[PDB]
Amino acid sequence: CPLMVKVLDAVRGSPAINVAVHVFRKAADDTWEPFASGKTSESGELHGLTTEEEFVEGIYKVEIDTKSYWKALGISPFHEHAEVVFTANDSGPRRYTIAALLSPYSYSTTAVVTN
Amino acid sequence: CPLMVKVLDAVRGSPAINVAVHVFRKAADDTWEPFASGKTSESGELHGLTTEEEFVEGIYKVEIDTKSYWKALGISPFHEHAEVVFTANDSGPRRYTIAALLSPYSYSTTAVVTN
Amino acid sequence: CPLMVKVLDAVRGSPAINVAVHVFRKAADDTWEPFASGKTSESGELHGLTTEEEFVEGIYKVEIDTKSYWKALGISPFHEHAEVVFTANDSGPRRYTIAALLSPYSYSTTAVVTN
Amino acid sequence: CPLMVKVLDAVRGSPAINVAVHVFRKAADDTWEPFASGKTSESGELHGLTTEEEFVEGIYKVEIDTKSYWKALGISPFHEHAEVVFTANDSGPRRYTIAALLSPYSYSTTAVVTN
Ligand SMILES: Oc1cccc(-c2nnc(S)o2)c1
Ligand SMILES: Oc1cccc(-c2nnc(S)o2)c1
Repeated sequence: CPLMVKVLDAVRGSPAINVAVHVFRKAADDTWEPFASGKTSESGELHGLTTEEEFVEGIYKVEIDTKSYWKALGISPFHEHAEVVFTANDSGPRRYTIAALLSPYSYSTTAVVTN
Repeated sequence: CPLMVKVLDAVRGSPAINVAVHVFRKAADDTWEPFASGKTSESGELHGLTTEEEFVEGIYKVEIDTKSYWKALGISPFHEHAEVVFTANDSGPRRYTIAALLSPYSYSTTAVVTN
Repeated sequence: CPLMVKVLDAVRGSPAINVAVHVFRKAADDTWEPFASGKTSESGELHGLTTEEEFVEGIYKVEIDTKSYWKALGISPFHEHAEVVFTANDSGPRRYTIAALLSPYSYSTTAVVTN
Repeated sequence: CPLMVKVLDAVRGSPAINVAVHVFRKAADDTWEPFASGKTSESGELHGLTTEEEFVEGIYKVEIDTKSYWKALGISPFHEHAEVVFTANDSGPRRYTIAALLSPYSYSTTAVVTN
């Protein structure tokens, strides 16, 4: 599992469950092509997006569908989605966890890059 | 001044000065088109992006060019940029401040929305 | 105005108004003694806490009364308060803004420190 | 394990390793008495602070020694420590994870309360 996404809810103090997440890779013509996707588990985690073989160096966009999450809880949100855009590069045996902490009008995102 | 962006540096505890910021508005054809751009001042603020006339209802994306910012300080950061996507003026005209707090592997963003 | 506190509400996307804030300074005997207090304004800011004369070198604690804030909005939050502890003016006099962004189970705090 | 602490470093994008953490419980005379302590692991986690039997309802303070962490990396920090103060209350079968995301001039803390 070289790329994992973890989302927390800062209003309810809990994992953010069932948040849709879409990942794109930037293509040579500069458009974003679908790469992988899923919904966060009861733990607020999404595992199994990709494999070491298919996660080559390149520029990726991870879109976390925050707006639908807040709307399924009855809470008016600000953002359409949270977006995390980064270049993945080999520089040894790396695992990438993209963490996001959500509030209706605010989010933070951090990358934890290990091994 | 219906749209303002403010950026702070979480490493230095200071405003993030001279940060490039590009705003796009989603077009009829589902495309991001250029809306406005500028650079943060010595206070870390960017004023004068638009006017209440121009700033109609729409889906906007504010792209904050964080990787260029960190690179110019000798830091190789995780993200290419911070992107903030939101529907604006859909409940009538409002005033929007988009704040971002930056660290090399992390950022947060909040919107303060007032009448 | 060498010490200012600013508080935003991450649920509403607005300044956090009427938030009580108590500042203490560590005494000779290792005790926290009262230094200054106030409430945030309609802008979410608290000005006029101290003067450059009074605001000497020292270890300060800024206690932001977040639980009272959330309770008055009908939210039962996690934290009793947000506490921000720091050494001040130890490199000579500076200007300190202590910002906090609040959610019911989460907060962030940053200091912006200028000459 | 009803109380767990997890700390991330937002400048290096990694767990914050070997951060000292002290937990206090508020006593009837209103002073903080030592309750539990440890240092975060290679995963940035601290497990085994307490047991269900000894973690009764009450007010607790978790102090994360951020200043020493930044000083062992060569980075001038703002805060003396990060403090998380909260009331623990039974309301079913609860586990408390206190998460903190550190930058030199800024931190966030969230509580994830599960089961
Ligand atoms: O900790 C934060 C998070 C978001 C915005 C701010 C902030 N904005 N202006 C000031 S001053 O501080 C501080
Ligand atoms: O206080 C925060 C803010 C953003 C992310 C987190 C976090 N906690 N665990 C992970 S993984 O990420 C904690």
